[PDB]
Amino acid sequence: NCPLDWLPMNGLCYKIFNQLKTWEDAEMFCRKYKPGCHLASFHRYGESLEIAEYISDYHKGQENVWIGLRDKKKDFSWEWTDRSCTDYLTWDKNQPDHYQNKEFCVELVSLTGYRLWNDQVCESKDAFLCQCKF
Amino acid sequence: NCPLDWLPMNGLCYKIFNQLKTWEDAEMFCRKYKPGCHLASFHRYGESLEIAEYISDYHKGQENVWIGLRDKKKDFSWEWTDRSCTDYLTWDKNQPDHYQNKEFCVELVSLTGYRLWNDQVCESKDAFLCQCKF
Amino acid sequence: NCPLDWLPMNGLCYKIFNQLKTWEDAEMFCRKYKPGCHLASFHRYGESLEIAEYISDYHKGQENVWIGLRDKKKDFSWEWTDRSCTDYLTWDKNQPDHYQNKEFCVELVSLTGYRLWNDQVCESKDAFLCQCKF
Amino acid sequence: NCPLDWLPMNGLCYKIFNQLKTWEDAEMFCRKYKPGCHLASFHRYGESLEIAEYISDYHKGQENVWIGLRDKKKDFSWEWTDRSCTDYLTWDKNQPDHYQNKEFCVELVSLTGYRLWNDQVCESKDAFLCQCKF
Amino acid sequence: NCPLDWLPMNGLCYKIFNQLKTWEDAEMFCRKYKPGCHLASFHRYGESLEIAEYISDYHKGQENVWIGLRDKKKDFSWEWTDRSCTDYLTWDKNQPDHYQNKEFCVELVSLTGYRLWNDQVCESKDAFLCQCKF
Amino acid sequence: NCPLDWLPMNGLCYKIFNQLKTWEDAEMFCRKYKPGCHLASFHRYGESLEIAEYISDYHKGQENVWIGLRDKKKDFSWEWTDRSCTDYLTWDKNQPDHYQNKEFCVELVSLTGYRLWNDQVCESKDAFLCQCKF
Amino acid sequence: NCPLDWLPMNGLCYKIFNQLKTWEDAEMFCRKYKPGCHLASFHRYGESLEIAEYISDYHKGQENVWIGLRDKKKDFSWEWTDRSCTDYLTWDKNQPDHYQNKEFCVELVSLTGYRLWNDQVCESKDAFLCQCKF
Amino acid sequence: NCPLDWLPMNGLCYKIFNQLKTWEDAEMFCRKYKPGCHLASFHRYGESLEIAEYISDYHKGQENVWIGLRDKKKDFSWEWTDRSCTDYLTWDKNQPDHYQNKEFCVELVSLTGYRLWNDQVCESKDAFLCQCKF
Amino acid sequence: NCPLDWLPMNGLCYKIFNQLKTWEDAEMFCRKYKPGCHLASFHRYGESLEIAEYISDYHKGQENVWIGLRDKKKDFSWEWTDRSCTDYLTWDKNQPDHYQNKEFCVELVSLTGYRLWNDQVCESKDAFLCQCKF
Amino acid sequence: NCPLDWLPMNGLCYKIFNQLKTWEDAEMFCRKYKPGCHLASFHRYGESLEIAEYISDYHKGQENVWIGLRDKKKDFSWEWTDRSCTDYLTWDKNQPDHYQNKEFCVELVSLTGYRLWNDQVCESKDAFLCQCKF
Ligand SMILES: OC[C@H]1O[C@@H](S[C@@H]2O[C@H](CO)[C@H](O)[C@H](O)[C@H]2O)[C@H](O)[C@@H](O)[C@H]1O
Ligand SMILES: OC[C@H]1O[C@@H](S[C@@H]2O[C@H](CO)[C@H](O)[C@H](O)[C@H]2O)[C@H](O)[C@@H](O)[C@H]1O
Ligand SMILES: OC[C@H]1O[C@@H](O)[C@H](O)[C@@H](O)[C@H]1O
Ligand SMILES: OC[C@H]1O[C@@H](O)[C@H](O)[C@@H](O)[C@H]1O
Ligand SMILES: OC[C@H]1O[C@@H](O)[C@H](O)[C@@H](O)[C@H]1O
Ligand SMILES: OC[C@H]1O[C@@H](O)[C@H](O)[C@@H](O)[C@H]1O
Ligand SMILES: OC[C@H]1O[C@@H](O)[C@H](O)[C@@H](O)[C@H]1O
Ligand SMILES: OC[C@H]1O[C@@H](O)[C@H](O)[C@@H](O)[C@H]1O
Ligand SMILES: [Ca+2]
Ligand SMILES: [Ca+2]
Ligand SMILES: [Ca+2]
Ligand SMILES: [Ca+2]
Ligand SMILES: [Ca+2]
Ligand SMILES: [Ca+2]
Ligand SMILES: [Ca+2]
Ligand SMILES: [Ca+2]
Ligand SMILES: [Ca+2]
Ligand SMILES: [Ca+2]
Ligand code: NA
Ligand code: NA
Ligand code: NA
Ligand code: NA
Ligand code: NA
Ligand code: NA
Ligand code: NA
Ligand code: NA
Ligand code: NA
Ligand code: NA
Repeated sequence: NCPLDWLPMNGLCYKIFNQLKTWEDAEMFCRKYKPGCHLASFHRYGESLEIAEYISDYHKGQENVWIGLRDKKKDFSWEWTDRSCTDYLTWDKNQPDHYQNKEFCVELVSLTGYRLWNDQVCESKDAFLCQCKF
Repeated sequence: NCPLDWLPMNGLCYKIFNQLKTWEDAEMFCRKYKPGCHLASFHRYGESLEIAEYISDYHKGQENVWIGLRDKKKDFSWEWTDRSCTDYLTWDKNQPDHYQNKEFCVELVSLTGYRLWNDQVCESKDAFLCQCKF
Repeated sequence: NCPLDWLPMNGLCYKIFNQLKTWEDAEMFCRKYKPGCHLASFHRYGESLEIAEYISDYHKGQENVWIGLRDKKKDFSWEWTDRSCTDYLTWDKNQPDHYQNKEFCVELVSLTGYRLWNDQVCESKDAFLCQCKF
Repeated sequence: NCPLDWLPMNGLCYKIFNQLKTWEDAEMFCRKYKPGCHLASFHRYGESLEIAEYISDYHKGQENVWIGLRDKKKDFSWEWTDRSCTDYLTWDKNQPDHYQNKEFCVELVSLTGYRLWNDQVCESKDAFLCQCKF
Repeated sequence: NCPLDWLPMNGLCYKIFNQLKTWEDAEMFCRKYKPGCHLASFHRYGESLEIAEYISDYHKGQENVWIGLRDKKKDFSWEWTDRSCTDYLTWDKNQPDHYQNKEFCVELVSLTGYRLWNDQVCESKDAFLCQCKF
Repeated sequence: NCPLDWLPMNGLCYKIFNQLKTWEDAEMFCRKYKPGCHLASFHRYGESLEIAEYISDYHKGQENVWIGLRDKKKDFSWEWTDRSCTDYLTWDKNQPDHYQNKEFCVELVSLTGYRLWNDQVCESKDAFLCQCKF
Repeated sequence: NCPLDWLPMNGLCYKIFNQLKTWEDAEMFCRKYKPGCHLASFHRYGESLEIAEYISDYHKGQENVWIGLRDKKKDFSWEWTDRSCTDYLTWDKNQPDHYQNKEFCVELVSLTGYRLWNDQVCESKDAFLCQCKF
Repeated sequence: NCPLDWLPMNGLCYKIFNQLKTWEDAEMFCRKYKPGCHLASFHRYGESLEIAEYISDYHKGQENVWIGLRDKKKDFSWEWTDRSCTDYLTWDKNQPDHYQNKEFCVELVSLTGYRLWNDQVCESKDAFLCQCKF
Repeated sequence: NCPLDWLPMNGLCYKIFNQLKTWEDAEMFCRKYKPGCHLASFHRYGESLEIAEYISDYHKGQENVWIGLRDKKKDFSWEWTDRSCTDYLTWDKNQPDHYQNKEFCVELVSLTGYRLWNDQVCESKDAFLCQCKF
Repeated sequence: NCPLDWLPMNGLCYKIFNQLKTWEDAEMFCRKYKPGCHLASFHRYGESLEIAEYISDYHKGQENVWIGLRDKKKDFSWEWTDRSCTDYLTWDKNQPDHYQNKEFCVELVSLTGYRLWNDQVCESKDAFLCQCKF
């Protein structure tokens, strides 16, 4: 059960925000939105499609979207900000790759209908997917 | 738990919309009604009965009802829009048939009291059953 | 959770309506109150007692109360209108009997503190117990 | 989950009403407050403590509080009006005593911080603790 | 479910209040915020991390945070005010110490990122973390 | 799971023994069959039907069956020997009656198909129904 | 969990016996096999296929097989001997029909690979499907 | 589920060993009987009664029985060796008394039917009650 | 819970059999190993990993492993023999292909460490993974 | 339920093996003990304590104990061999540190009562905790 403008999915609620922010700020906005929120985390193929479809339908934009997967210790060591060990990974073709050794934040590729992930420059200004418990 | 004009059923909420739309526009209407909605999917006889009765009682019309099953690959591969599994099919007599090879979207047949399905011209305009998670 | 004027019980909500109706009108009235409602069905001893005391305190009357149990094929094959599973029967003394071969609808016997059931003439006017999913 | 002015506790909702009433009236006030309410029943030391602390903080008064325990048959066979089992008792010192054969209704004693029980004349006016299923 | 501005966590709802109060007044303020609230109790590693992060982001201050742990008997016998079991302790380095034999109330230590506890003078003014059941 | 020759029922295991014993000896025999056994207690309609049918088929006799219900205080205050709650009673017609003020033990009545109970002289010899946790 | 020669399926265990018996005797054998057994009952399409496949694989014969569905009051009023109201029915083409007014016991049609049911002469000597709880 | 000579109770298995040992040895005997065993801890009146009755029937002797409660710090801070919470206490009359400052280990008193507890000299030889997770 | 030489995984038990058989004979061997068995079906990445590792560790060979997925209608309609749903596919590079239109049965590819699948000549002789419910 | 010489805990079974092995050999030893075993992983405070006391009573030694936590990519990206979810970490004081840049395997520090963890040289010989699904 969630607010009517959020996507209910397996116990949690999701929502894309169209305000562009770096990954760091996206996490902080979700965190400061309401207590118990973070950038979204995925844990099963089913959710990726559901979220992708939802974003495609409600994202008032065309820009990619930040999710809660960032490689803190720079070396393909990703963790979910919602503290739920990485047990799922639907990486896009030829991704990740730390392009120029300056990309450690996963984003949903808009070209892939948001069905494929991609390591990105955390400083990039994308839209983001918050996830909350209400 | 669902809104007062929706039908609570096995974790989901269902509602017939008397508005006539093509299958496509019906799915899209459900998807944009609120996040987490699709044309209803069915997975047990009990649901067909409940919904059939629901529709008979609440549908302000006599038209057939679109549901989320459509043969996207036009080769009898029926798939639910909510990505649920096709483990239940209650086809009406002689259906599906792909009449004039222009019928790939499923509807609830009015004459059957909305209990059996039939492939129909996706272009047809029927009422529809939305299914949502709240 | 139910509306404040309903009785929450084992997942469903119940309510006595003091309007006197025929079994059939009572059923249809419940069905049209909101999607997912029927004459109440029982499945355990505790519910009978619960309901019995409920009705006694809220029934602005003295009449019997219709419930969703009815012998559709007039042969002692009782079925609940909510299609719930018929696995509990708290018949009153010497019931059912299909008295005069014209009693096929079940009511809560007011003289048994609304705890025992009696097959009755479906056209009799009784108060009724609706049961809904909210 | 309960209304904001009610105390949620092990599935039920409790509330002290400061209005003074006889046991019988307190019971009927709860019963008619909303379907599924009774004078509260207690089932573990934890509940006595939570309730005792709740009443001390919210009770606007100093009177004892009626609870759903009563000796209907006057043989020290205490029963809860909510038909729950008498699987826990926390009588005050020297109670229950059926003082002068005129006390068969149980109240939480204000002098014990509302922790302990005392059989009281049912005709006494006490504040009361309702318990409801919402 | 919790009010939209609270932290939903394992069945309970939490919220930091930035008003500075003594431990005693923090408890009372929580208890009087609505029936069923107390200073928070902790029972798992996850709750400490979740709470610690929630406080880091929403605490409009830099002060320590009172919690429901206190040593009523002043002999290192810590009890939670919500009467839950003391089955989890995350003491800061060299704590508890009953410093100067005046510290009997527990607080989340700001310097530990609100992850570790310290027994403190109950008369000290800190922000506080309430925990309610709604 | 129960030993392959016992009746698995709602978490417990039941077995009728055809040896004729007094109520007291039936209890003791159950208690000494293995730790955790007692004369059976009943708590639902389904258990009465299931037990009644099980006894009709496996009872190598025609005698009545002792069960764990007894009136220790001899004042119609029936308690189960397994100390479970007396929340379900299925007394035969005109029972219990403390006949001749000597009947304080309960038995399943053969003539009722072992569905209904009767208080009986504890010194009477009946077959008995044990209930064990394995 | 079941014995290694039984088919575990949704909480219960199933097993075809090759001894031919009338429906009445099949029920009595299953009942007398171990306490808590009856002729099998089906409640979902999934089970029918699973049972059909299992029977096809382990049935040391070619004869049809009795299941726990019999029309006691002769008039298309079937009930499951395991007392679980009829909520599923996968009747074979042109079945039932009380052929000659002397057929009220459902059997699994061997020609249909045991995937289709059929009303039969309860006196017929078929193999049977027991179902137990262990 | 437990071995046949053990008492199943609320998830654990209990057993009285008639061998007389000091508290410490009893604890270590349980601990080494099999991984996950300790002297028993009690958490509700029901358990005291079940256990008391169990010991009276199976204990081959008349000696008191050690249980996992001990005052490690000798300040009346009783703790269970199985680290379960001390959320229930049923001391015998005039106990615990740290008689002569030499009693810090708890035993079930034989004179009370093994229902009540007494702090005893840890060096005393008692029978003991183990508790295991199988 | 499974036999000691089987791999417990999400309610089911799996085991590789080093015996070489055609896909068909592998399914049949599983089906006749004990009721309730089929060639394993997969529904999550976690299972592929667990089984892949299991096979690497326990498979006494170097051959590929048959699993229950087969395109029965030779038109890329993959179906699990255990009738589970095809909601997970981890095809190996360039697969499936229907090489020489004579490959319709799936196997776990050895060179991929038994993590990815490939359509193969059902007539091939591979080792196989049985899946059973015990 | 586990073998009598294992520790049942939260769905899994655990056992310390006093054979001193390298982290890698300990893992493989567990993997080959029976399908579904790995070096143990932890996820909650209670397990640490449970295991800690378990090992202390059964470890025929003094060495540290290997657990399934290891930093595969030598960059502080710790992962459990059972692929379970990495969401709990009870590191010892100043750990992890990758001392000399050669410690990438985790052990239960014997000096911390086997409660805290230490990243260690994978080639060190330690005792180990296996974890299995039975
Ligand atoms: O008419 C007064 C008596 O009614 C019966 S109950 C009544 O019984 C008839 C058959 O005799 C039909 O089943 C009805 O449906 C049923 O309501 C009571 O048992 C008696 O005590 C009188 O009250
Ligand atoms: O060597 C004795 C001290 O050991 C440390 S623990 C030890 O610390 C080193 C780095 O200093 C590495 O992390 C090792 O992996 C780790 O085991 C204790 O903290 C001290 O008390 C001494 O016991
Ligand atoms: O006769 C063929 C046609 O039958 C109709 O009943 C149906 O609406 C069409 O979809 C088509 O199947
Ligand atoms: O004198 C005995 C009296 O003691 C009082 O404390 C109590 O309220 C009365 O009910 C009565 O029992
Ligand atoms: O030196 C001891 C003191 O240490 C401080 O850090 C703490 O705030 C005090 O509560 C007291 O424990
Ligand atoms: O007449 C009263 C008697 O009725 C019998 O049927 C019963 O066995 C006795 O227990 C007693 O109740
Ligand atoms: O004299 C006091 C004594 O009372 C006994 O009943 C008890 O076993 C002893 O532990 C001690 O307390
Ligand atoms: O190149 C085509 C072939 O590739 C092989 O690796 C595979 O085993 C065959 O099934 C076929 O797909
Ligand atoms: Ca990139
Ligand atoms: Ca058609
Ligand atoms: Ca009647
Ligand atoms: Ca009194
Ligand atoms: Ca301190
Ligand atoms: Ca009697
Ligand atoms: Ca026929
Ligand atoms: Ca003592
Ligand atoms: Ca291929
Ligand atoms: Ca280290
Ligand atoms: Na998520
Ligand atoms: Na659906
Ligand atoms: Na009902
Ligand atoms: Na209560
Ligand atoms: Na808490
Ligand atoms: Na029982
Ligand atoms: Na069945
Ligand atoms: Na215990
Ligand atoms: Na599977
Ligand atoms: Na683990």
